[PDB]
Amino acid sequence: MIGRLRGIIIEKQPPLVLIEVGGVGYEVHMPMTCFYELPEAGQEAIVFTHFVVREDAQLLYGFNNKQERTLFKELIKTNGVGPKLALAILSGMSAQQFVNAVEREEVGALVKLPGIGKKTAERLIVEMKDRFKGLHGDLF
Amino acid sequence: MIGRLRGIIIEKQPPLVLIEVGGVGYEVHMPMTCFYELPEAGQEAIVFTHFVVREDAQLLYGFNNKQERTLFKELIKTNGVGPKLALAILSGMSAQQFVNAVEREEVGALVKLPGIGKKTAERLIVEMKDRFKGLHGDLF
Amino acid sequence: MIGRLRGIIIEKQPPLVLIEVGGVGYEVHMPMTCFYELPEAGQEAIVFTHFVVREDAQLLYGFNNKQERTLFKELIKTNGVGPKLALAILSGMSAQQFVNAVEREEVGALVKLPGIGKKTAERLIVEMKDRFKGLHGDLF
Amino acid sequence: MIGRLRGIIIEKQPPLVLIEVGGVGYEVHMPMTCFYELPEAGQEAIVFTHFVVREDAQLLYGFNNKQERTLFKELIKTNGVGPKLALAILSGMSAQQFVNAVEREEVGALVKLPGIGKKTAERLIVEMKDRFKGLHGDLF
Repeated sequence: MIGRLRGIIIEKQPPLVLIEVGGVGYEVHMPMTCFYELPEAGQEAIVFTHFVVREDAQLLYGFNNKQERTLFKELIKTNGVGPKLALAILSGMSAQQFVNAVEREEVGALVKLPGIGKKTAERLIVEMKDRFKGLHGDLF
Repeated sequence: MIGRLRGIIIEKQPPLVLIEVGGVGYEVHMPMTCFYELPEAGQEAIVFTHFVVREDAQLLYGFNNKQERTLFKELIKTNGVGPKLALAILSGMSAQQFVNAVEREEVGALVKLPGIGKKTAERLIVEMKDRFKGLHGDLF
Repeated sequence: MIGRLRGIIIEKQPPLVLIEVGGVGYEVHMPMTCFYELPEAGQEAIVFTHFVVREDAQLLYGFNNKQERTLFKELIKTNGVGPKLALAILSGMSAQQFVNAVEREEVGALVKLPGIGKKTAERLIVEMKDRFKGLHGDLF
Repeated sequence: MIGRLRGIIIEKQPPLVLIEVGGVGYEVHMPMTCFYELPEAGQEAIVFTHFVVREDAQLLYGFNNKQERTLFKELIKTNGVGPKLALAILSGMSAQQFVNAVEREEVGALVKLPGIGKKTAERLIVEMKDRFKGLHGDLF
C-alpha cells in the first residue's frame, strides 16, 4: 500500500538507504545503479517503492523512477526470480539494456549476472517478452 | 485499522490513486465511478478506506463516502465475491442502483457486469437482502 | 508496537472512534464507558492502545488510561476470552468493579454480562486473582 | 522496514520506551544498559530499531547505536537464542565485553547471565566467531 516515500536521506550503504519521513527512518533496498542518482545525505529524495509483505518480514524496495519499479514487479512474478535476484538483474544492467536483451532472446546477457541460472534465463526471456506487450513507459 | 486518508493527490491511474499523507504516498484502489468524483492532482482529498490484510499483501480500498464503504464491506463477505469483483459492482453501477436491485430482486441488471456469475447474480440478491435490513446510511 | 495515539477526534460511533494523527485516520475500538471521557469531535485526544495483529487483520483497542489497558491485556490471556469479550466486560462494569468482584470470587457479577459463560466466569476469577499479584496501578 | 526512530521520549519503563513520532507513540524494547544512556522524558531521542514481524505480533527492538543493533541481529540467528534472550546478553553485559569473550573463548563469563544454557554458552562462542569475521563497525 506504500507506493512512494518523500523524505530526508540519512545514510547510504548500498544496497540500503535510510530515508526519514516525519521522524520515521525507513529502510529501502535499491538496485546499485540507483545510487548514482540519489541526492546527497541531508537532502530530500523521492523514491518509488514496492512493499513486500511476508509472515516474518516487511520490506521496501525502492526505485528512482516508475519504469524500474514496473520492471522489478514483473520480474518477481516469474518462478525462481525473487526480490534479491531482481535487484541483481537491475544492478547488473540498465533498464534499457534488459529490455533490449530480452527482445532479441539474448540469454548470454543474463547468465553473466550473479546466480541467475541457464534454464532460468531462458525462462525469464520468454515470460518477459510476453509480459512486455501489455504496458507503457518511457523506457518502452 | 486505517479508516481514512487525507492528503494530496499525487497521481490518478485508474484504478489506483496515489495520495501523499506526510511524505508517505499510499496506494488506494477505488471503484471507477469514485475516480471521477475526486479533485485534481495537487489538491487535498479525503477518502474512506477499508484495509485488507493477508499474508502476502497489505491493501487499501478507497471510497468517496461511508455508504459505499459499507456496501463494499458487505459485498466481500459473500462467497465468490472478492474485492476485485466488488470493485466492479460499484465501478459498473452506482451504489444507489444496486440496492434497488436487491430489494426488487432484478437479476437481469447484475448479469451484464464483468464476470460475475449467473448463479452468483442470484446469490448476490438472495444474500444481500438479509444483510440490508441490519444497518443505516444516507444511501439507505 | 503502537502504544499511544495523539490526534484529532473526527467521529465517534461506539464502539468506534476515528482519530486522525497526521492525515492518517485510525480506527480505535474502545469500551463503552470510555466514551464519557472523550473530548468532543474536533479536539485532541490521547488514547492508550493495544495493537492486535492476526494474519487477516490489524486492529487497535483503545483506553483512556493505562490501568484499563493492562486489565484488557491480562483478560485476553485467558482461554475463551478474546478482544470482543474483554471489551464487553469493561463496557459492563468499571475497572474498580471488576477488581472488587474478582478479589472476593464473585462469579455472579460476570454471568450477567453478554455471552460470558458460567464455567468461563469461574475460570476468569481464578486466573485474574493469580495474575493481579504481579503488577501496579492507580486502580490497584 | 523501520530502521530508526526520532521523537520525544514520552515514558521510560524498563524495558519499554515510549517514543512519540508525530502523534504515534511507538513501543520500543531496549537492552537495560541502553536505558541509562537515554535522555529524559520530554527530550528528543534517536534510536536504531530492528523490526520483528510475526503472525501474532509486530515488535520494535531499540538500540543507542548501530554496533549494538548488528550484534543483536546476529545473536538471534543462532538456535535457542531469541530476542528475549539476546536482550539479556546486551542487558547483562556491554557489547564490548561479549565480543572479547567470543574471540578469546571464555565460557565462564556468559554462564552467569540469565537462563542462557551451559551448552548454549558453548554454542554462542562457537557460532558467534564464524559470523564476527564478516562485518565492520566501531565496536569491531
